[PDB]
Amino acid sequence: VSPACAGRFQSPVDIRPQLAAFSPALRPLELLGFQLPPLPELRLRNNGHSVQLTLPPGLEMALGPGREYRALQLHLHWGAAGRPGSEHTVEGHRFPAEIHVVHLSTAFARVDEALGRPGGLAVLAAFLEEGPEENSAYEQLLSRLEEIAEEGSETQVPGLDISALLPSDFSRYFQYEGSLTTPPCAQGVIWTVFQQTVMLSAKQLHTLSDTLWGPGDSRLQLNFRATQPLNGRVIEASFP
Amino acid sequence: VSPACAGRFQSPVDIRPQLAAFSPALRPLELLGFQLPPLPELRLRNNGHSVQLTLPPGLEMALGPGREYRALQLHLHWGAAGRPGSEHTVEGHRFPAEIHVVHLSTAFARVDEALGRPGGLAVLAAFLEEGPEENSAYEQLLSRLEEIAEEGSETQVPGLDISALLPSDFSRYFQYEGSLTTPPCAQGVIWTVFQQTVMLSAKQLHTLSDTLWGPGDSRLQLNFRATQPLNGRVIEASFP
Ligand SMILES: *CCS(=O)(=O)c1c(F)c(F)c(S(N)(=O)=O)c(F)c1N[C@H]1CC/C=C/CCCCCCC1
Ligand SMILES: *CCS(=O)(=O)c1c(F)c(F)c(S(N)(=O)=O)c(F)c1N[C@H]1CC/C=C\CCCCCCC1
Ligand SMILES: [Zn+2]
Ligand SMILES: [Zn+2]
Repeated sequence: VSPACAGRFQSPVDIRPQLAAFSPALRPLELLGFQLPPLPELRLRNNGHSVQLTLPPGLEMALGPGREYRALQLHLHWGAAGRPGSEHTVEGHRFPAEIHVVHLSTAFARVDEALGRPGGLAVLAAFLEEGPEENSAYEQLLSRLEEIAEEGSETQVPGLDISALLPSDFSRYFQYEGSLTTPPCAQGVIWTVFQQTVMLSAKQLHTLSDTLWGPGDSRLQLNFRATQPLNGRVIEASFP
Repeated sequence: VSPACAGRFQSPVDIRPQLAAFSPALRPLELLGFQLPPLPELRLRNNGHSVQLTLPPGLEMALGPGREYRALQLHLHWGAAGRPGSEHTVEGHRFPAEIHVVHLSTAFARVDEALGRPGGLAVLAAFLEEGPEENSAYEQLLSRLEEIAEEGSETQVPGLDISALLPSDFSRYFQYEGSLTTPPCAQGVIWTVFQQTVMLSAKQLHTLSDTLWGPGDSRLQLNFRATQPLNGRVIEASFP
């Protein structure tokens, strides 16, 4: 086991908005370069614990003036038939699924220099819920999961608008300091959890939860870590 | 000439409390191990642009949960005969002088790794003003300046309570991210500026501004940088 998985300031956490602190210094997130051309293609991989999409160079995210990041990859967390699988919770509610987009501070050339360093890594997190319509951005990934059902498999996909996998509201979010939710669980990670959720169809949510296989001959499902105590940290909110 | 000195997020800045963002997540500063015994003695030095006191290991400081620092050094910025020389200003007001205690993040083993990295270095800053009483804490430093009037000269001084040099209420400060105010003007420095001031007698302030010599045969005076634009940065405050 990696010892940082036992740190005091771990993720995910249960967001209790009434205890969140309004902080008007938290401005709208800004993204640049997220609208990709179809070529070159990206690699979508079933890594045994999630489905990840590796992102190319040139995707820039800023948490505010002088707080600049480059996107590395995104992956998903989900549950199973009639069971939610988001990592973060709100007032103890778990949502069907969750997208994470992991970024590296521009002060660091590599992930290993950033790990455990304050603000070295930043993750954008949005909850996924059921809506009435097929989400066409998600469909480009979801329609390829069958190709990568086996653990350790991967496939190429056309570039797409990565910002279309996220909510349109970039103004309203919680932010706190926490950890990777997978070994080595390094601290210093800045988590931004959007208020607005993204909508997938029931069929889409069922494809995500029901298509991939993990270690052993088990279905890759319920791939979320248990909620961690805040242990005195204060979640901030960009809105009162 | 250090082109970093023309970066976008430099220090110092003009503080405008009405435009500061209050965040209740900014808790009282924690400063442990600052009460130094008389021995060992500390190196106090005139380096030509300020007077510096090197600090030993063991001075621990936190800006928040798991955001910890170790104090390296303190130095001062001052004016001249009836001219103020603080670096930060408040609504255009320049104070007689300012003390800076520079710290290294415990997430970085070396200063040279911390330079340019967000939160790698953190400085505590306090304004010094004129009051009627002589300040015991500052007298320990000021009474020793005549011995190091010459550029490059140094002397050993007894250990003292460094925290006694700082204002009364550790609950009440401004905070923003900026730069060193001297070459190399590295960015990613977290500045914390106490709201309340510290008082020295007119004699002490004169002793500070009038005893040290700089490059050539000029007086070491007005050792402060002009204020820099915020460029969209919002100064935070720890009180409504
Ligand atoms: C186990 C690999 S993973 O799927 O891609 C993964 C993950 F489950 C996960 F939960 C997180 S989290 N929730 O955002 O903390 C990830 F960050 C993640 N992948 C990262 C890899 C783990 C850190 C080691 C760094 C080496 C690889 C560089 C990419 C960083 C993404
Ligand atoms: C010119 C050296 S100094 O006198 O001691 C000095 C200084 F003027 C100054 F304005 C700053 S500031 N206001 O805090 O930006 C300093 F930090 C300062 N410090 C010297 C040593 C500080 C220890 C680690 C920082 C390393 C940066 C390299 C410059 C050396 C500055
Ligand atoms: Zn994740
Ligand atoms: Zn200084």
